[PDB]
Amino acid sequence: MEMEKEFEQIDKSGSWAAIYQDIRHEASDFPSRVAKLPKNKNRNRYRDVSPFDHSRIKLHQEDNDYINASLIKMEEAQRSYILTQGPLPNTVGHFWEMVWEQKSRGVVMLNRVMEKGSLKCAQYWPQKEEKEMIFEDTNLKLTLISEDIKSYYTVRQLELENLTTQETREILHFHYTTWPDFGVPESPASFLNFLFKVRESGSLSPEHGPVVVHCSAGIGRSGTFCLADTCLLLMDKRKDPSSVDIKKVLLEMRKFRMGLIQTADQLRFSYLAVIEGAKFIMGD
Ligand SMILES: Cn1ccc(C(=O)NC[C@@H]2CCCO2)n1
Repeated sequence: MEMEKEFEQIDKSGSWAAIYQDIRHEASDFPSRVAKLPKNKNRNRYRDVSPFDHSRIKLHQEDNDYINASLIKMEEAQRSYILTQGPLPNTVGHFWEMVWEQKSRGVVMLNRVMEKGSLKCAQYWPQKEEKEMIFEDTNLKLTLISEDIKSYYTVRQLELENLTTQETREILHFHYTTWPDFGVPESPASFLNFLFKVRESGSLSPEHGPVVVHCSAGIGRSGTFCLADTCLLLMDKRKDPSSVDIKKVLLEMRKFRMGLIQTADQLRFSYLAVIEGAKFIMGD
């Protein structure tokens, strides 16, 4: 079926939970043996969210190459993304090592450091220009260059220096700051505006390594971001945009990381975002 009318048909019939459970039943199951080794217990935030062995990002280190991160490679859309958990106190150096080694331009952050009164990820970037951060375990230095605070999101320019080689690179930090503590946003308008700002920066384009995207577990909000982006790109590329099937795209992405889209409310919000976004791309 088309999307917008499949949408109203699920709303009127109140069957979002049944649609979402079907997705969960059909989703791929692949091994994640490296994630479950005892030496990696303090590298995982949640015991039930792990990267598959076949698609995990490897650190360029011979001691321990493990990070909770996955490469999502979308062949028809010609986009790639790295989806990862929010960094932990003992993985902030690994996080920036990955950004460096994979040649990423942008980092997309969809959570606040504290939500619901608990810590959802480490404070992994510097908050003042004159107070830089050094990660001694991976030999990297990180400096805040500029910060632009808007009503729904903040963009930061950061400098990452590889202290072994003295090479430097500019990294863009796109921080969506207004996702509610419970539920999903009422309108997708600010989330779509944010996606378009990431796109306009070059961070999603083939001349750079894959964008790094995270929330707390790296599957819920993060899944919504890449699902909406890929669906809108396919609607631009194909002769028949109504052929894009958001449930099929989601199952394809779940071949590369488990659990993408965590609730039936997140699934409905993804439909809403793609539907509204497709009207803005053209004219109306
Ligand atoms: C981004 N884009 C390019 C073409 C289309 C498109 O025509 N989509 C058809 C409908 C409108 C809402 C749901 O899909 N969208």
